[PDB]
Amino acid sequence: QPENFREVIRHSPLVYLIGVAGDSGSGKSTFTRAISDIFGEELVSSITVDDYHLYDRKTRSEMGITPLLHTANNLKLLEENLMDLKAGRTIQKPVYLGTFGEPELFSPTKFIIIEGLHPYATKSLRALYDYTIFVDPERDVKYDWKIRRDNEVLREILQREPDYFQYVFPQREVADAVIQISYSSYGKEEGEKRNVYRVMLSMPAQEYCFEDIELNIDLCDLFKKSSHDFSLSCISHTPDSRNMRALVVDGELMPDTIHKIERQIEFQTGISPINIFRGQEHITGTDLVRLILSWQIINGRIALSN
Amino acid sequence: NFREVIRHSPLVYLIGVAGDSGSGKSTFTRAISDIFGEELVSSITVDDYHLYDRKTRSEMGITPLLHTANNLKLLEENLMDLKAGRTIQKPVYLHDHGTFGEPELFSPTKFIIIEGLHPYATKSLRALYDYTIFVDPERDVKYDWKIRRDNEVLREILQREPDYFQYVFPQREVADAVIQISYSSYGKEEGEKRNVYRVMLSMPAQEYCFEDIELNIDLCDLFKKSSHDFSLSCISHTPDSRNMRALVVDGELMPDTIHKIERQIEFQTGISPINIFRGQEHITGTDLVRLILSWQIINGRIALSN
Repeated sequence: QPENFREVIRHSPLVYLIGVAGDSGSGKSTFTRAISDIFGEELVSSITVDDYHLYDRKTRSEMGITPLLHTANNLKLLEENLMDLKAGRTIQKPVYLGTFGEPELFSPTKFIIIEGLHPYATKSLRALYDYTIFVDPERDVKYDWKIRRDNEVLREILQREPDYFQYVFPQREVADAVIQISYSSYGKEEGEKRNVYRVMLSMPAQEYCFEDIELNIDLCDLFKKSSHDFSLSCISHTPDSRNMRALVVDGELMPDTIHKIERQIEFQTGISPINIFRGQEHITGTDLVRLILSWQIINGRIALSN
Repeated sequence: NFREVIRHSPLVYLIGVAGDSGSGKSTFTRAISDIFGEELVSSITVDDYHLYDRKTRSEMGITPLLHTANNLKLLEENLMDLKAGRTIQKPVYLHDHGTFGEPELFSPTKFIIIEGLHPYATKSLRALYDYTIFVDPERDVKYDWKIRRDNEVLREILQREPDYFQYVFPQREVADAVIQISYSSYGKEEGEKRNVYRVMLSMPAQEYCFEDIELNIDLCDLFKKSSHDFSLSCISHTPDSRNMRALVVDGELMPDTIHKIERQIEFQTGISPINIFRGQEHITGTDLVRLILSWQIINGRIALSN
């Protein structure tokens, strides 16, 4: 008999912890939102590791200390809070805003997303997570998104890079999913123009598949003129001394390629519609990786009931 | 429904397959017949129309790729007769040593495949076909299936290249489907070892889809350690200065990725099962492309009866 996500979590008080790590301006929140939208406000609540800064915006500047350092964050208090949450206990947690705010009384939900620079920077913190994601875009893409927001700021970037590699980058080595967005081999311009990027999803050996989850490509449609280009591939690679398989999507696909995937995810979460969260005319690599990631969480939650 | 369309229709569907010697035509022709069945499909090799045998051609220092070395005018006469539904008497060339054989009687079938060096080498001949295919493998690939396949070959290859470009290559521009094979972006040894090559199928403006034909890629399996590498992409290139779109397949796909496509072909042809005709453990770019073209033929036959 097929298994059901909602069946698995109703009978259990188990708190599923999800970590989302990455450098600032790394596009972390686009994935945090994705998980929330897809799973709903009742199942999901999140926390940002920023709430655990030891120093405030002001003092840090005077100390010339950057937030990328571990000793610049209350990682001991975070681990303390997370362990309590897992046990289902309510917690009183700090709150950042550019300064400290009134502490909060945060209470558990079936799914909690811990998003920040060091969600699982230590072995102790790592061992608490049931699912970890690391967002690692290419340098040129990431800094562009920075200018698009903020040369005028070229020092900040290069200045903090060594800290990022020393204190944030390691988490990449122990993440259940690693996402790297780069420029499409169809042009950098397609990046902000149509949000078409060459996205890659890297994951360790798949230990379990609770159900078929298929992408349906019509082999007659792609021959029609006006048909948009796309590339989908999967090849083995060995990042950070570890074996992984990388799914690489590029270009755009017709919405009909993911109708079943969306329907199957909706039925499972009982949250719909979710087609409102992606493009109406064409589906991109980021969109597809968002659904795969989301399905990987359901899968992983069901694998856990077993 | 395919089977019933060819029911009350004396019409003869003429399929042409051109390409240099040792390019896989013969094995592509065989795949089609396996899918449409021996009762519906019949075939002819244009080689039966050589005017000079192997011994003679050596003396002359001539190559069989010349139009003047072939009785193309007879082939055309035979084809027109065949299309009208009349039995013909045609020549036979025994490749055992390169000698002429005894003439044969060939009576029309509703599907006739004409595979050879010059199936439609003349504007006149092209006019008779309903669907034309050009197999165009890369040089090292094309020669491999020869120099190691069978130094007569060496010297004969040097001697043919010019004639190829002059008497065979022109057909590629007027073909409905162009198939290009080159060494896989993976093991260039896998071509001989697992029939894994990088295959590209180009066709002009795609309009009219008898029905949906979709490839079902499972997005969980591909992350399984035992999963094989593959890539699927669709671009728009312009060989011979014309607008075509190309499906590029490389690597291996699981068999169930094409289970529905197979069942849909089996349903229309009445011939089954057809999984005996392709990898039993893995699908190659070549297995898939054969399925697609046999499906384009059906689609072409249903279209023609509209």
